[PDB]
Amino acid sequence: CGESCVWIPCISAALGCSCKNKVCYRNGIP
Repeated sequence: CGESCVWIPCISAALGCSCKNKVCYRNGIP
């Protein structure tokens, strides 16, 4: 969906997708 969220959390990929394991993916898609 986006990318890592180590330093900061995501925005667009926060609601739809989700930040998990230093990645702002929808648990399957970048």
